[PDB]
Amino acid sequence: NSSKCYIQVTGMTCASCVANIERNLRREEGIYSILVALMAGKAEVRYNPAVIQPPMIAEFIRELGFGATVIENIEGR
Ligand SMILES: [Cu+2]
Repeated sequence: NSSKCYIQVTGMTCASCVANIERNLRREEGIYSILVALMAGKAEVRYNPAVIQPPMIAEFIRELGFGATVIENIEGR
């Protein structure tokens, strides 16, 4: 079933961006949860990688939004 990946957006607390991004994503294209975690300062989309593609789901966010660095991992303290 649908898995997730993390994505760092170049300007999380721009604001509005994220409302738009919910509107972009929850439309369609293999998503079964949107990213957002602007509260921390990042994105975590839950999707299927077959329809859209892991590069593609990140990459798309560049052209309409902002620099979207993909992170198929999470670690820190
Ligand atoms: Cu913005």
